[PDB]
Amino acid sequence: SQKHLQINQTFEELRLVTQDTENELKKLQQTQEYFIIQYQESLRIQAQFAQLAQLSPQERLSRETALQQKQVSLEAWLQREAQTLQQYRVELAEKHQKTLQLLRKQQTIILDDELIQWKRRQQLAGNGGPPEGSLDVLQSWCEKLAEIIWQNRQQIRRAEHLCQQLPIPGPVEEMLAEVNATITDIISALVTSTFIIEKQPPQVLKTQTKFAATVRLLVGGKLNVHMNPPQVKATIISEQQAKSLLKNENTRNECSGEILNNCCVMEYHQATGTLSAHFRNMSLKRIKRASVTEEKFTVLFESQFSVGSNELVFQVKTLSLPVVVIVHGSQDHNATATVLWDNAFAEPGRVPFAVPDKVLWPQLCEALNMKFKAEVQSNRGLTKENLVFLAQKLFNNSSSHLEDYSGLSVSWSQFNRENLPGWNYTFWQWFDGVMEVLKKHHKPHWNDGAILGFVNKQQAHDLLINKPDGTFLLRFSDSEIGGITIAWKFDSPERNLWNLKPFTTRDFSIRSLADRLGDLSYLIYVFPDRPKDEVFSKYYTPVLAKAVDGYVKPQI
Repeated sequence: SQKHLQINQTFEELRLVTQDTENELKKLQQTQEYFIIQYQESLRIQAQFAQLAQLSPQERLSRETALQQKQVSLEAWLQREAQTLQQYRVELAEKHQKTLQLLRKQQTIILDDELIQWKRRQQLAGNGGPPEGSLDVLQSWCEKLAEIIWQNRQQIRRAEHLCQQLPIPGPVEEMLAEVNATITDIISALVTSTFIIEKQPPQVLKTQTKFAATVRLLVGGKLNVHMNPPQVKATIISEQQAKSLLKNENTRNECSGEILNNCCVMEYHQATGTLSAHFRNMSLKRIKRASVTEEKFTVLFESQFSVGSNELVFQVKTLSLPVVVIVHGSQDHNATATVLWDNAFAEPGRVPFAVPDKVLWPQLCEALNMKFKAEVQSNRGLTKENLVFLAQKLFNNSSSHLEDYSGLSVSWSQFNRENLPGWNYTFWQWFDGVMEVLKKHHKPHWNDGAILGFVNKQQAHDLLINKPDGTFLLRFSDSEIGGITIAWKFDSPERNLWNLKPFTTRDFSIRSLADRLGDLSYLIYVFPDRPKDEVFSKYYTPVLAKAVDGYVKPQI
């Protein structure tokens, strides 16, 4: 990538300029150390002048004349060397300022762009999107960031020790203070921003259920944090508790529940360079409340460690993605809508768990399609026709062009609070019910194209009207949540177009969809013309004989 080629090129130039100032600070220390030896030679002349002055002025003229000439020329050398020493100091501080300003630009490319890109990619992965990918390139860049910032911090601290050994008043003191303020900002932003969650806890979290999380410190190895790995503490915080924690109005260490097995020491893995805390056996013992399915929480991960020096301790805190705590698993369906809306429509740099009330229809389409393919585990997602059917259902409109629904808005209540115009359910309750019946039993049938699904009673009437007798299609029931209805054509004296009574998961548990279809002889061709046995025969149950009937070896 061109962006990735630029980041690596900038690290190579930051590596060079850190060595340029390293070689200059060694020269500066040598110039100062040599200057100090010559200043003591200046003191030796005065000691020799007083030792000669006590004696008579006979042969004293010869010795005290050459000494005067020596003293005068040494004092001129010292006066020019002091200017050189000040010049080198200003030039070193100028180079340090130049490398730290380039460093700030590189730190902002990786921490405010590339890391945000990854965190967002991980947030959508909670909704069924593409995997966020490994933290390997981000760790190899943060290690280089820690390597360069620490080298420059050590160089400026050696430079200050030279200044305290031989102080020269001037602009250097303000430059050194300005450079010191810059490295503490770069060190805090790097440290506080690289304590991240690699593996998020389940966003629909049930009480008394084991769960896992993984927290990584990207600058672990390169800042000697792994010398004595810190203890990380998982604590469940509410939405209001997270607003105050981030707006510094935390006051006391607040919490809204108990997490069993919440203390974990970080583990350094050699031949990877990763410092991570794997919480594998966490469990939510209790939860504090004040609907349940709309109530958001977060897993707060706190740690405290000293970087390099003993007197440089950071208190890191990272918030997990919003978590909805359910108590009976029946609430899993309504909680999923809160998580889906949050993951999909969260704005960057937001106040804890602030989502938009209204969203545009194509935005909701992207989220629904993403979740759908992930639940039914199929590459066959929602086609342009499937999306039009959902818009027709949601907005109560008869338009068959997706472009017409582009500028329409869907509020959160229109999605999962208000029931559909003439129904006892919400749009999400219907869509999620379709995903629930497809995922529970019909994952292969959906992938095979056997279930048309997103077609209404009148649309299916007009698809089959002029087809041969026995043509049928599987459709989603409008009256029964999570129901599949067969629509078939068969010329008869009363009606020619029919709709069979819907089946739900309970029915499918007693007899599979294929077994049910195989019994009905008036179902001959699956729409538009594929013979029934070609589509479903692989799924028919072979009648196995029993041992109680008297069969020693398995028989069909």
